[PDB]
Amino acid sequence: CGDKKYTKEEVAKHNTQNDLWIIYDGEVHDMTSFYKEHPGGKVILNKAGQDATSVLKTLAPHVKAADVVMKKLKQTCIGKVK
Ligand code: HEM
Repeated sequence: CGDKKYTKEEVAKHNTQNDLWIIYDGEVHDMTSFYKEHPGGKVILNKAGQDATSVLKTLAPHVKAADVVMKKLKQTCIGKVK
């Protein structure tokens, strides 16, 4: 994830398909490039700029494809929440 720190407020500003961040386990992830390939479609924006930990750990599809979900998270961490 690195050393960059972000406040929840700043992360919230990245809530669009061309500027999409999400928080996972206190980590800030830039998912902008993933928008188009998200198997769930546009609904990924429902948590854009917000915490998606529970969703990513418990939603049926996310569990079935946990390998893909974690791989994508591990390619997108830009910092942590402070
Ligand atoms: C780490 C990357 C991902 C993020 C941040 C993400 C995020 C989300 C969010 C925020 C939602 C909407 C939740 C709600 O409103 O209740 C969602 C739905 C969904 N996601 Fe993902 N997702 C990711 C990866 C994946 C992968 C790899 C799959 C493939 C199996 C997937 C399949 C789905 C499906 C099937 C839905 C439901 C769509 C619907 O209800 O119409 N997601 N995802």
